[PDB]
Amino acid sequence: SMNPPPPETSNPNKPKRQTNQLQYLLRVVLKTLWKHQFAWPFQQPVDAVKLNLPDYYKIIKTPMDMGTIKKRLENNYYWNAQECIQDFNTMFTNCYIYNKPGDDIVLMAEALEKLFLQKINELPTEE
Ligand SMILES: C[C@@H]1C(=O)N(C)CCN1CCOc1ccc(C2CCN(c3ccc4nnc(Cl)n4n3)CC2)cc1
Repeated sequence: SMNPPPPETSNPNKPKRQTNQLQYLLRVVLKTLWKHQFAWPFQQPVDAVKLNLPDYYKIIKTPMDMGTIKKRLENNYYWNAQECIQDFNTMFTNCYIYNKPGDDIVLMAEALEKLFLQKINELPTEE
C-alpha cells in the first residue's frame, strides 16, 4: 500500500494572526519536545511504506506528527492554540491506538506527553 498525502501545513486562503500563545507553542513547547531524547520517531509523518507498517493507515485515519505541527506553526496555519494542542493530542493517541501498553514506542510517546503537559500547564494567559 501507499502512504496518504501528509496533512496540509500551509493554505494561502486561511487568515493569519500572531499571538503570544502560538509564539509560546513554537518557541517553548515544540522546541523543547523536538530536542527530547525520544522525539525522533515523532519528527515526521509515519512513513508506513519505509517502516513496513501495512495496517497503519488502515487503523489511523487522522495522522499527526511534530514535523507537521512545527511547519503549521511556522506557516501561521493555526489561528487558535487549541488547534495546535489538539494536534499534539492526536499524535500521542494515534501512537497509543496503533501500539500496545508497554511497547517502547508507547513509553517514548508517554515521556514526550508528560513534558508536553508540563509546558502546556505553563501556557501564558492571552495578552
Ligand atoms: C507505529 C510506530 C509509531 O507509532 N510511530 C510514531 C513511529 C514509529 N512507528 C514504528 C515503531 O517505531 C519505533 C521507533 C523506535 C523504537 C525504539 C525502541 C527502543 N530502542 C531500543 C530498545 C532496545 C534496544 N536494544 N538495542 C537497541 Cl539499538 N535498542 N534500541 C530504540 C528504538 C521502537 C519503535
